[PDB]
Amino acid sequence: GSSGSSGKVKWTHEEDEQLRALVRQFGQQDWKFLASHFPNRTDQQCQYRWLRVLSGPSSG
Repeated sequence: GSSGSSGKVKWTHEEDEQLRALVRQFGQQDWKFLASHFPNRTDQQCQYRWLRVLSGPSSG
């Protein structure tokens, strides 16, 4: 990030957990694929929500 703040699409302990596991599952490296798991979500939203939420020692 840099300037601005705004994140669309909602996320619950479900997706987060899913994506979280999905990451370790094979590797976050392949988001385009991970997003596949989520027909409602996408690589961007995923990666984003990750690099936005699922990113750091303390989830904020």
